[PDB]
Order: sequence, then structure tokens, then C-alpha cells
Amino acid sequence: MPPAIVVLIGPPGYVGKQYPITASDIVIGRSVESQVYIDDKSLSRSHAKFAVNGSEVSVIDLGSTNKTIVNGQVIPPLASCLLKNNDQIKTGNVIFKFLEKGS
Repeated sequence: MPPAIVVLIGPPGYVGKQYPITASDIVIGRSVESQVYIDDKSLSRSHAKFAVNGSEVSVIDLGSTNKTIVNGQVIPPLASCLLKNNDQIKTGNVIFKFLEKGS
């Protein structure tokens, strides 16, 4: 399977949902235009996005109100983080787990 993110912590409609990360330009946000749409008021309308190049998947912060945090480190606006298996990504009151192979 391609890589994915899983909702570890979130609202009841969303906890445990998995989203495949197959290509660049996938956006996490509360705007309905987002590919990873979560209805949580603490998530920015456009919060973060992914870049994919072969086996490398990175997350990019888009100037979010409540920040993008990977394993306890803040990713400042327009900066990025190369992900690895089991990393946690906190976006407001939502926390995702990154899986190098999705279930």
C-alpha cells in the first residue's frame, strides 16, 4: 500500500479514519476544497500540505493559527519536515500518525 496518515486524536466522526498520501499537493484543512477535510474549529481552513518524491513524503505548514508540530517540534510557516514511519503530526486539537504503508 502507499503511505497514509491515520487520525489518532480527533472528533468522533473522524477518529481512526485513514487518508492515503499518494502525490504532492494534498492539503489538510477545514475548507471543503481540502483533500484531507476535518470539521474541527481549531484546524485552519488551509492548515498544512504534502510534497511527495518517490519514497520521500514531507509536510509543509501553511501559516496555520495553531501550528503544525511533528514529534514535539514546531514547523514554522512555509518550512517543512521529512516524515518517517510512526511520526505524529499535531494540527490544532487533531493528531495524525504517519504510516510508511497504510492498512
